[PDB]
Amino acid sequence: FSEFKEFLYEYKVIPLAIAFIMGIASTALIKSFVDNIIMPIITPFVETATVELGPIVISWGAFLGELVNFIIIAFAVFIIAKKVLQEEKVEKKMTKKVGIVDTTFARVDMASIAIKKLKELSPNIKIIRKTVPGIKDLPVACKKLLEEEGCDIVMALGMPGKAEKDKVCAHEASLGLMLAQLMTNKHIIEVFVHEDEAKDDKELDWLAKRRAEEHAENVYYLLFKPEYLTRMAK
Amino acid sequence: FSEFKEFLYEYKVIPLAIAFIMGIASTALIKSFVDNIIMPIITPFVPGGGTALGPSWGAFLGELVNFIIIAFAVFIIAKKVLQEEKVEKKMTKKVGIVDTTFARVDMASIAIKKLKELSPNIKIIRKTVPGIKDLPVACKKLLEEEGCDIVMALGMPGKAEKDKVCAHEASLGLMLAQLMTNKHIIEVFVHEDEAKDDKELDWLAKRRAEEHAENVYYLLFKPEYLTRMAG
Amino acid sequence: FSEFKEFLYEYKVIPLAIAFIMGIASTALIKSFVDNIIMPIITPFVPGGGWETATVELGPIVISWGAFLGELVNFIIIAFAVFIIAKKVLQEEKVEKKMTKKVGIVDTTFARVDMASIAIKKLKELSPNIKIIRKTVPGIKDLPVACKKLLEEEGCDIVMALGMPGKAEKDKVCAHEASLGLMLAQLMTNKHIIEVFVHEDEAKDDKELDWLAKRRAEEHAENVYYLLFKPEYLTRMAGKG
Amino acid sequence: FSEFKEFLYEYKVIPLAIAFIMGIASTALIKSFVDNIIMPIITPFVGPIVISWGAFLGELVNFIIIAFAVFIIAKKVLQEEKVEKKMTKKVGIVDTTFARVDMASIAIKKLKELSPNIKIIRKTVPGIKDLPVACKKLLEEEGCDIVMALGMPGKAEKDKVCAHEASLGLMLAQLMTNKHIIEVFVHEDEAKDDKELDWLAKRRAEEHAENVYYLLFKPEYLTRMAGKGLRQGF
Amino acid sequence: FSEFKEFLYEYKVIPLAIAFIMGIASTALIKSFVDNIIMPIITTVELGPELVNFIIIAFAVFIIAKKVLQEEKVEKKMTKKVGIVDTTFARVDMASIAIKKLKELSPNIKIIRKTVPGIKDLPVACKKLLEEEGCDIVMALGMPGKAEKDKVCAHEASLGLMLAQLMTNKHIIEVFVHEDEAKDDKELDWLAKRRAEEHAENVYYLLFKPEYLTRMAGKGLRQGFEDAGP
Ligand SMILES: CCCCCCCCCO[C@@H]1O[C@H](CO)[C@@H](O)[C@H](O)[C@H]1O
Repeated sequence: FSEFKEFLYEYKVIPLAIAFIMGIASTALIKSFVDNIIMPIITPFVETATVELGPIVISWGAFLGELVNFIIIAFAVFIIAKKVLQEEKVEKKMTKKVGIVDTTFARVDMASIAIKKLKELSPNIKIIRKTVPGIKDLPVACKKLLEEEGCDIVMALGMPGKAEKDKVCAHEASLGLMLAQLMTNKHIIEVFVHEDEAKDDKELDWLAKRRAEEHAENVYYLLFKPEYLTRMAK
Repeated sequence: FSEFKEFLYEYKVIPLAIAFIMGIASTALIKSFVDNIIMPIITPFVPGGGTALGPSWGAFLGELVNFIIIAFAVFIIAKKVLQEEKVEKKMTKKVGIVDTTFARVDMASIAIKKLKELSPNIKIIRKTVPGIKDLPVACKKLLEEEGCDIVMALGMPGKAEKDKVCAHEASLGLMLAQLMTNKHIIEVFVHEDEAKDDKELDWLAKRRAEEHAENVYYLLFKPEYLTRMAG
Repeated sequence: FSEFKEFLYEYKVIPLAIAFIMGIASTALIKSFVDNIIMPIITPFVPGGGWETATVELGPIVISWGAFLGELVNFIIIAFAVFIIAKKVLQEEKVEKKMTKKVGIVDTTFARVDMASIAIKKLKELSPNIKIIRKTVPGIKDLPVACKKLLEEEGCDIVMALGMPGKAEKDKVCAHEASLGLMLAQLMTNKHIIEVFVHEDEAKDDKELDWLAKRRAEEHAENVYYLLFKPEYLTRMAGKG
Repeated sequence: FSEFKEFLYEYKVIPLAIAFIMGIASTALIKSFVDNIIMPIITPFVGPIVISWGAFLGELVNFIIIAFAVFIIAKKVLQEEKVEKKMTKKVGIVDTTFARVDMASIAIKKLKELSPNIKIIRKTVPGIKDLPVACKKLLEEEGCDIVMALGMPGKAEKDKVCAHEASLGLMLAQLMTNKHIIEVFVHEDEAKDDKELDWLAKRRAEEHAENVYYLLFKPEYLTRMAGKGLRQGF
Repeated sequence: FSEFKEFLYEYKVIPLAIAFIMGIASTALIKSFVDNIIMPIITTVELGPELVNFIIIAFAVFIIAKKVLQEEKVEKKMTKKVGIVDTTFARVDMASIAIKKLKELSPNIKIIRKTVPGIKDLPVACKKLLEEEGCDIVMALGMPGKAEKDKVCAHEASLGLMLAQLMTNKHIIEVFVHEDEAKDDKELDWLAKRRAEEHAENVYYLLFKPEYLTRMAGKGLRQGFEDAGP
């Protein structure tokens, strides 16, 4: 019996049942709105037709009549459909939550340097953070967010390594990044910063955080002010 | 209570309630289209006339056949409708062009010029992004939400024996996006290791931008052209 | 009006409404086949035996099944009859439809010598019941989407990748890049896709290359055919042919 | 007749027959809950300038009210649905046979260690070029709310391809389902002798086993570790 | 008219229609088994101060589902089809060496071959088998080409092979056997099949025998030239 609770969950039998009951309840519902409003009032009172075919066309005539009846039934339905549409196009637009994703592996915490330049430009940016150990483990992560919490765009916060060989990891992670993106439309902002881009510790420090902002920057534009970059089109 | 408004939204209880009820209206409708038309009169056709002791399968057989015709006729009608729709793909919808904030020479225009010319009937849309490495989730957005049945990929690569990865990196996301949804996004790359000075680069850049757009027209309306070109 | 009509489009509600109605037609349809043909014929208990009066007697009271069995077994008989017809129909469906049309051969705008024809020739020869669709493209880095559609939005149970890569130790990348698409292509859908690459480094002059290009397309087509029909040929061919 | 068994299998007519019947049982269930609980108390005892009018409208509101009941019931069923015992859960580790050091246990130790209620699950395979379908399955057909990439690399300038290859798929596998597949690679070109490799190995084995624990329950930790240090390894 | 027979197929309208009707049949049946059959013989706390009744009946149905699941589980188990795919570009038939060793480790492994001509192709095929026949695994016994340029192919194919697996929960045993691992013909030949069998070997295991591999652990097992210890 203690294995039984597994089928309900993996299969989630409850979710389907409910969703339809609102199907039946949610549709039987929208119906009387047209059945008991929309129609009797917006249709009462309102062809002169004799012709050249028959009577097997009287079949055609009967057909025409039926069509008209349906139309009375059906165009009302169409109208109701239209009415529903207007609400759905109503909602909220571009004043959303941007989440930023980070590395324990990397050296120079850049979660802030950006979180700042961004909250600044716009206070109403409910931010969300999540961290992973490996440069190569942000992906699942960033998506999860893009998939389960608006996170309507994100930043790739972290640093790569040294030596000729570790060049692979960047390529590799990035492929999966682009992918995460494509698996769901929403640019995940790659915030990469290779270490071989300095000559000491201090030099690199500046380089990261400075960068870490310029992007939290473009985040704004690709969020609320498109034209700008449009203009920044060298 | 201010919590309930959340369930209704996440699950979208309305989107289903509508779509299903529409079905009944949308099915009941077309039904009489045959129940009361193509049947009551197209009937004097094919009694058919005259397979496998004590014996009503037949009279029923005829009825079954009629129903098949009505069903088969419905299928035919559906096919016709599809074709009609598909004529809509004889008629056009539009180009799409995506641009960088990383580029050094704005192709965008050089291109848009050679596109409205060869064909005025082309309602262009522009959308930009910062990094080479992004184009895709965008390239895909247009193509996923807005028509744009083709899209020029406007961008410029970098230098150094090390920034050749970007090209490889991005190109894949491209075909990916491509193969994500049947749309030929022409990669409009222009590496910076293809010159000696500034002016030289410039000419090379915009010049190409056209050659592709050039083709963009072709892939659109004039396949044969490319056809003969082969090879 | 117009706006609404646009609204109607895009989502493809029509698809549902059609298929939806269709089920009703299709269902009510096959039913008639049983309600009046398969069943009003299949109903003597006989022949066949082995029903049960497994000492129905004083229990004091164990029964529930006998009646149920009778009624049930009676419904099973009807369901069972229906099932058989379905299988028969399926059998007919399989065995009948070798009627087949379409190969599909996509080409370059990049390449220097037209293969397509070289390949097309041998193809219809190997069998003239092949419906060929040629469709070209400009950059070698394109075919993918294309081949894809040919395999998705038309039958083309296969296709040829007649194409031509470039020179220089740098344009080697393209081949790689493209091949992948090709796979993604292939992998996106269960239709093999010969890759008709040839690189331009495989020679010392113009004429040499020319022979080489066409020579292959043919070879390929060759397999196309078996690959379409003659799996047995190749079956043996392992180990160098 | 020995051919019939095929149809029943290929189309799986049983699964539907069950799920379908289940729906009826599952729906009537949720119904009685409203029809007989949420309503028979939670809601009881609580001229026109006319035309078609005031009986029409009045019936419209009643018909609307019934929908509210249904909505309430739906809410109730959703609510009962718990966030209970999420996090706890099962780990599971995958291993190699193309490998040279059994890391498997190394981490296994550190793990049950920091937390005893972590039923672990093992399974293995031949080379590196495979693990994927494995991990996937696990992460897919059992909880394994994450898992590790326990496996060994290789040495010649050519076998480098292996990591690249497998991994691209790790990321896919991960992408393909929102779970962390912790990559536990240990390149053999990171040593000068046998014993040397050995340590670096099992040592690294614990270094992420550790991160599993955090990533499972301890999130804030990695948060804070943030930008600072921790290259899980040498 | 000669165009419609296409639609019925691409969509396979009938298979559904059938399955659909069967559902009603398949369901109504089991019903009588409970409505009519299991029930008529049969007949949490507090606050002083029908839903339970409904739940009782509902509960009863639930059990039936698990019984049915068990029943389904009884008819066939981890004892079937392999179905190897092989090369045509190949320099030596690998298929036989493992096909042999396979039937050995046990006869209950209906083998189902097939081949193709270019090394890159397989993927689709390999996929196809896994998907449209219960090849609950498969090999691929490839072979690559020479020169320091063709190496690309192996990568290319493999990643696809890789998705192949990824698209479907079934172990693809790539079997790549490069030709830069020899000095002459005969040498390579050996390396070749030899390796083939070894993989077959694991294949017996990966299917039924999982403990075997478990123990191997980090211990040696380096299929190839000369098994390299732990
Ligand atoms: C997309 C929204 C759907 C919500 C869930 C209800 C699914 C509607 C499917 O209809 C069913 O389709 C079958 C296929 O033809 C028919 O056999 C059957 O008669 C019909 O009932």
